[PDB]
Amino acid sequence: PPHGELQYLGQIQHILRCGVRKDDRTGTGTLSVFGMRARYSLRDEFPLLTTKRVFWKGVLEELLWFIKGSTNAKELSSKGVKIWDANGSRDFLDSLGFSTREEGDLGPVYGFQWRHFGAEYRDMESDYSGQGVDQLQRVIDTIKTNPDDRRIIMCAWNPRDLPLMALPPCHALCQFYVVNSELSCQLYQRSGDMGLGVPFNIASYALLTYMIAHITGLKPGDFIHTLGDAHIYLNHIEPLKIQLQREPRPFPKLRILRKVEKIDDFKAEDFQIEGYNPHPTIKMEMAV
Amino acid sequence: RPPHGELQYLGQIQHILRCGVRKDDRTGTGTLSVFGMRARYSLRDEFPLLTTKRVFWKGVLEELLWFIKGSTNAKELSSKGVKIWDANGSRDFLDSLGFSTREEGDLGPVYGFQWRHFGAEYRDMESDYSGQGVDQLQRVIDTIKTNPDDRRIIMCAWNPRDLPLMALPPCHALCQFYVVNSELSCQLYQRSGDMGLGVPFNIASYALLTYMIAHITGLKPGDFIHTLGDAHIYLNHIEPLKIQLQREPRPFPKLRILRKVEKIDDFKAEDFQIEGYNPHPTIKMEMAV
Ligand SMILES: Nc1nc2c(c(=O)[nH]1)N(C=O)[C@@H](CNc1ccc(C(=O)N[C@@H](CCC(=O)O)C(=O)O)cc1)CN2
Ligand SMILES: Nc1nc2c(c(=O)[nH]1)N(C=O)[C@@H](CNc1ccc(C(=O)N[C@@H](CCC(=O)O)C(=O)O)cc1)CN2
Ligand SMILES: [Cl-]
Ligand SMILES: [Cl-]
Ligand SMILES: [Cl-]
Repeated sequence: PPHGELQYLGQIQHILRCGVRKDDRTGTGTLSVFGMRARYSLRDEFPLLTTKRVFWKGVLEELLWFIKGSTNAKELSSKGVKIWDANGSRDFLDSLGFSTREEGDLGPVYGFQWRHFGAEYRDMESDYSGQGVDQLQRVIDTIKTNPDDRRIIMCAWNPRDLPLMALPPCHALCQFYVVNSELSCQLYQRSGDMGLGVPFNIASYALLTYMIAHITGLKPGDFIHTLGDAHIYLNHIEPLKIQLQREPRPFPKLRILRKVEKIDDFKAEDFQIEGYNPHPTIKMEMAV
Repeated sequence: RPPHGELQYLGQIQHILRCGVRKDDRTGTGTLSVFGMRARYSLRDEFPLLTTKRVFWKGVLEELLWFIKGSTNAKELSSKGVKIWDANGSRDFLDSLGFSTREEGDLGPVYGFQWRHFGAEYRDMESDYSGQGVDQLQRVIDTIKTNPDDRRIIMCAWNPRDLPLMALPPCHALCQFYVVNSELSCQLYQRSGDMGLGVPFNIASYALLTYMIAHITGLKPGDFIHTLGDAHIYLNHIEPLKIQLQREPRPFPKLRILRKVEKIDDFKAEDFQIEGYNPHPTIKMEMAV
């Protein structure tokens, strides 16, 4: 087979050549296309992109915090991972009109929705225990008890909650599906920062599928990535033109280091990325 | 060449017949299934109503107008001559899900409810929901009118809080609009596709919805992109589909809107005309209740 990384590089090239120029909320400007699809195998490989060093600590800390149910950027920041920080700052918060919120309180984003869909948000500090729908645990429970079920969904798109989010979910909705003894996942990504977010988001969902496969006794299958609004910010064009000239090296493997029973017990130290040989880091700026 | 138009649907069928996995399902029918497919249907001077069989267009049109009104009552649809929801609202079905105290035809907070009242507290199918919840459809329209650059133009029917009250959770789960070159496109995330019966309706339906929104926003329809999660043929569809896969698609019909409409709720059935529709004969297929 060809390297799966070529799909992503394919997507980049496609946007650079035929994407429309639009204005955007962030002021940066973008090139954008609508409606793309890639399929990354998870069978004895893991799609951490190799044409640039991806911040793997970032992906892994990020997801654990999602699982944790946290909406507090500083709880992520404590770990070495400054990715959510700008969306959670005094400045940004004030520019959305959220003058009462504390520094780092992103609103009812991913963690809250994955774990407590439907609950009344208050602040990142509240104890939301027992409240809302625990979509994640229900996914796991469905995979174990009725793997043939056609409703195995986790949705972060909460239209009621939209007005309180520092930012509405880019990765809006996933579906898992079991065939033979393999667990697959399809992500519907309504909005894809192709330069910065998407490398993270791909690894993020591949890693989630690995975790759920581990605790359900399934083997991981495919991660299918459906994009809606896929954009390159203009300050990413030159950076990605550098990236486009690199040859993918073989994807690494993800190793899980102990039998873990419940999604909540996973710790950063339970994972090891083996045989990851990326090209150098390419600094790209985050559009705020 | 890679397939285009109806050929995508036909090839989707062939792939499930030759490739899908045999599973038992909630209906007891059995299915063949496959996970994660995609098709792109042009809406430019063509309307994707399948020609390899006669699709019940009035069904499609009457089902979408019912969605838009925000009805959750099978009988309001049934009374228009369109029976496709009756089985999912019958006494027996409702009871089998434990809804004994609920009136026949009360589907719960399904599609129409979520589009125009997302997050409101569902009472019964009879309640006035005038001005409660999030009106997603109206929000779609207005953001298209005023900020086409917005990468958050989304109508989502998937409501985890409301699932336990639904006759059936949404098969067409979420949709997103996109605007380029004064053209309106729409991607649909269909978590569950009944490939022989519902999927022909769904395509026609999203394409319909896109024509109406294009029409009220001063845009021209572009593309309908169809993303399938779980895609499945019911076993007792297999022989009927074998007739269908024998036939050559004919060119798609055109859809004409008959008058200048300003508001979404203003559309009536009389406003649409399908022109040059030329299907091979209806192929009947039993529904999986
Ligand atoms: N513009 C934008 N904002 C967003 C997202 C996004 O994808 N794009 N997100 C949705 O995903 C969240 C943030 N995700 C992010 C993922 C990676 C990086 C980033 O700066 N990547 C660098 C830095 C790595 C490091 O910190 O050492 C890199 O990989 O080069 C930033 C945000 C919320 N806000
Ligand atoms: N099994 C099943 N249940 C479902 C759906 C579905 O697609 N399949 N739906 C999600 O979409 C909803 C109803 N949609 C339907 C659309 C068409 C037909 C059907 O029987 N089609 C016949 C109609 C013929 C006629 O009425 O004249 C046909 O097209 O031959 C049934 C349900 C609710 N539950
Ligand atoms: Cl609650
Ligand atoms: Cl480096
Ligand atoms: Cl012919």
